[PDB]
Amino acid sequence: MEQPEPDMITIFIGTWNMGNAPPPKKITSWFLSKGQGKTRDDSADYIPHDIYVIGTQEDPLSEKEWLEILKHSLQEITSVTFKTVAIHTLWNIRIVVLAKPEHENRISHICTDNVKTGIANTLGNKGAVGVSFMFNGTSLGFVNSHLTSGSEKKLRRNQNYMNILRFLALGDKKLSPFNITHRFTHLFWFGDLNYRVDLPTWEAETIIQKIKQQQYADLLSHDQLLTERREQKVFLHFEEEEITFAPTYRFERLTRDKYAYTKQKATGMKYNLPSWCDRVLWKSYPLVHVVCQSYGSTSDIMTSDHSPVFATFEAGVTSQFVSKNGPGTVDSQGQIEFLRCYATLKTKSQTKFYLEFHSSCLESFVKSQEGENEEGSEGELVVKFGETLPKLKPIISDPEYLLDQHILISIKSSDSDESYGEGCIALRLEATETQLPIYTPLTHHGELTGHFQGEIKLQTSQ
Ligand SMILES: *C(=N)c1nnc(-c2ccccc2)s1
Repeated sequence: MEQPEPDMITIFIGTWNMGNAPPPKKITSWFLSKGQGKTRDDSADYIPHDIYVIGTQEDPLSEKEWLEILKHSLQEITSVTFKTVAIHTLWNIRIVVLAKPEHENRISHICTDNVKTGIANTLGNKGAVGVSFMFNGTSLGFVNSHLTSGSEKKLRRNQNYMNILRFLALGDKKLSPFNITHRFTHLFWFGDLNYRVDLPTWEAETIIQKIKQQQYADLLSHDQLLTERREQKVFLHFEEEEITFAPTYRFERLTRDKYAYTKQKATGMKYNLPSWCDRVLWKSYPLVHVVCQSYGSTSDIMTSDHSPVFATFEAGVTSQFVSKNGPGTVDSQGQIEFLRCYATLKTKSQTKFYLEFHSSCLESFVKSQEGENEEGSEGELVVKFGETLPKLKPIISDPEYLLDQHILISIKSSDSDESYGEGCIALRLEATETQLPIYTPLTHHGELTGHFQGEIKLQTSQ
């Protein structure tokens, strides 16, 4: 007898800047999503999440010490002894992934990496750690970043973000044109992102009184991460749940009754106005199920100048599909065709371009012919592929497999073979054997570089 394979799992994400102090004896409220914000229902307390991903910053513990605390905490809550999937530490920045023991044979292709962000001076305590793995047919990635501190350094934080997403090496290395923002079905990025509430320092007491009233609107309108995202300066194409918990920084230790904001020698004579430093964001491939179930902060863990943050997700997953044909051959009953396709690029360059199509549903990636460059009406380069793109041959034709897949697209220069833009198309279509519009934005280094649009026609065995 075998259990069915899951269609959905739940994932816990935690981020906590520990302020170089040991944790208190009990930290279960964190893993229970209890405290302020969007919290988890009490009736779920004994129900284990499938995967727990724990990001720390300013973590003073050894890996062994922290693992023991984490496993004990989850055992107490759930009566389950979790398996360690991965642990990786850079300086005092750490990521731990734990999973239910039933998932040990569902998890494979485990990767870890780190990125150090500074230059000389600025190099040596900020950066990121990450973990990726496959869960059956679904790729999962997780990034814990500790970005540059200081209210006046939002630009440096955005630069840290770009370095991390360029240089963190996770997932399938065959996806060579793609950075981490395209390599995973579900990507979770969290940490002490260190974006601040940008209000005058003389408004400190006003801010605290707003917090005490649980009136966050006029504060969130000045949150640097929200404003930079709105201006497409950082975290393009990521999501974040609405914030309904108090700022998680900077507290006096051993209570939560007081924000410590005034400039001190220990802060480099900087103010630390109350801010949402500690965040969880995500990006999933188009038309995959992902729902945030909790996003909040604990109220009873007081050893640090930050409060822990939790977020939980229901995430769609797929099985490791086997047919009589693929893997190991094509299924001639399946095809993917593209009509009337063109890329619009922001480049000022005039080279020829071709496409690469990458997907787990193909034996290997497919390179197209060169498109035909035209100039658009408002200055743009338009690369026309017409009806010229190849017919893609998936390994499996069953619609229960193929409609759950995605095609990554890179548009590459013929001259340099470098990608000018990356994007993703879902095969979760409204119809098969029917021409339907497709669209993706194209990015490079996580910044918008163009668009790809056209029509698709998918043939399955039904
Ligand atoms: C990370 N260290 C990895 N290197 N290759 C990986 C991979 C291969 C196939 C499918 C997914 C991931 S993971």
